[PDB]
Amino acid sequence: MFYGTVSSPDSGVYEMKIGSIIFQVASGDITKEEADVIVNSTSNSFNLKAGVSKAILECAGQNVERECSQQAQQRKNDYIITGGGFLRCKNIIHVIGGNDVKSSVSSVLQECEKKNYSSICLPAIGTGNAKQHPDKVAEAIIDAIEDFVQKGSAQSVKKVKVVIFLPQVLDVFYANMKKREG
Ligand SMILES: Cc1nc2ccccn2c1C(=O)NCC(C)C
Ligand SMILES: [Cl-]
Ligand SMILES: [Cl-]
Repeated sequence: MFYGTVSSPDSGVYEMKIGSIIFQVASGDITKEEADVIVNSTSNSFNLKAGVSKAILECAGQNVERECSQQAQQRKNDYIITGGGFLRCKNIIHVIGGNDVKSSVSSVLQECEKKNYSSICLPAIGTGNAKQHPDKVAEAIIDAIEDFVQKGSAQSVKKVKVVIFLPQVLDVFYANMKKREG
């Protein structure tokens, strides 16, 4: 109903259409990416500095760290939105790695439509300190995008890219894409 064909447009990058959205996966360092939104996978305190979250907060800088801890004290949040600091993005959306990954990605997509943003980059949310299993994470991320497209919600969002630090986790995402292809 929604899925195109898996191909490789550039070395180490694999992509397929999901409705009107280009879905891409690659291995590498997420802090080197440019997108309207970059997603951080953190703790329920929004102050984790381990693995991908260490790289994101160190490269974003101390003003972003401070914005996180100010919002965390204000109310109980499922996720928080900050500026991008010294990352190449307009906003960082910090999601809780231990939460339901489908729910987290659905929230990211909705917030990007509210801002008329076109591009998103995320890590393999929950596979670091939260220790969620990589094929459950892949299934949940791609399911969230399919649901968003099925509801007719994709308008401004055009590109969703997962940049994955371990090549072995990239292999799991690729297999999940191939299972779905038209
Ligand atoms: C070493 C490292 N550099 C980067 C840069 C980008 C994202 C994460 N990392 C890591 C990371 O995830 N370390 C945990 C483990 C594999 C040692
Ligand atoms: Cl995590
Ligand atoms: Cl990752």
